[PDB]
Amino acid sequence: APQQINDIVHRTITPLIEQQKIPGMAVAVIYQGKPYYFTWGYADIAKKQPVTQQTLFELGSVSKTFTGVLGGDAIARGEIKLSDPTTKYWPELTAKQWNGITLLHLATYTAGGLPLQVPDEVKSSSDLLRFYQNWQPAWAPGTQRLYANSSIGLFGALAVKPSGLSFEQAMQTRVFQPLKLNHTWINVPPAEEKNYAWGYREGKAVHVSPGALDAEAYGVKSTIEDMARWVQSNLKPLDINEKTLQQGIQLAQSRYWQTGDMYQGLGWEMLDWPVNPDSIINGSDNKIALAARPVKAITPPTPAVRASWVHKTGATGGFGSYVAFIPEKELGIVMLANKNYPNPARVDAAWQILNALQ
Ligand SMILES: Cn1cnnc1Sc1ccccc1NS(=O)(=O)c1cccc(Cl)c1O
Repeated sequence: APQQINDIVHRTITPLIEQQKIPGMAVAVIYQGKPYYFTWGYADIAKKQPVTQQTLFELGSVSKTFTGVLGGDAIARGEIKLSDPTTKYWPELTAKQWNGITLLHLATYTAGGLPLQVPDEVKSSSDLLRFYQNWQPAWAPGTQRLYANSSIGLFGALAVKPSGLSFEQAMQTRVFQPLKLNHTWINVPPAEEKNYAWGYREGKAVHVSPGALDAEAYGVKSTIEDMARWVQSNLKPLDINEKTLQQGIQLAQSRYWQTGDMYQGLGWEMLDWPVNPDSIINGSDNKIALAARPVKAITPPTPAVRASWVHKTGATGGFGSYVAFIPEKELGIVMLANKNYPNPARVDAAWQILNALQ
């Protein structure tokens, strides 16, 4: 690790860990295409297990970038189209409010007010059908963005239906395996449980619990090394040998909607680089990121812009993650922590690091 990288990373992350009381953290910087790794603290405070480059963290909503790319791969395979009605893949969805709601709307949170969470009362699949049938939009499709697991989660589930594969099976065979993400899991296998960090919420060790559409919206667990490889793959999609996957990655970074200075991709969110750091820092506060905001359609979508800050924040009850990269600079960062700490602290740290290296 070049001393410049070592210095900027430690000078930024050390105070962050102290200020936020983060039990364990892993960081990867991608600089001129090569990864550099940093670890601090504890994956398991009780058993005194350190964070290592093999520790698994819950990605929370960074999982949506995998769902977005898997959907993009399905488009590239010709199995689905973003301009297809939701009811083409779920014929049982007969309620008339679904007329005009497309897979694009589901993938980009623009269906008209689908809620942030699937109600915990929904367990069975007939519960899920009932929930979506009875849901009443607040807005017409394609007019307002409201960040929602019930939106992109349904997209992920529907996008794999023509393949006949389960969501987890599709993700493993079409995304994880081709990219050699061999320590990235929807369900952590017994063989890897020793590497699975505990999350910490108010001092209690916690793991994410099962829920409806959890795999599609917030269910991936990964190591810092696999996540660095995920960033490298999205920084340089053309190096990828599987044709539909290379195409799907590009599709997930296309710009479909604009609100303020942010653009909505499939999972990924993008801003023009150079960014105003106060825009992404304040913009990452959940108060703005989770608010209902009017969108302007980008007709047709802009293909992946190299001069972009591309990023996604993620959280679970016990974890906080952040990924960001700049394709034009060959530059990227991954931050994984086993405490959910405020988003603006994440983006501030990441911008301080990448700004110093560009
Ligand atoms: C649903 N559920 C049940 N058990 N665990 C979960 S996930 C979870 C739990 C607690 C906080 C955040 C999440 N993740 S989230 O809903 O996707 C999300 C919302 C808003 C912002 C982000 Cl950055 C984000 O990740």
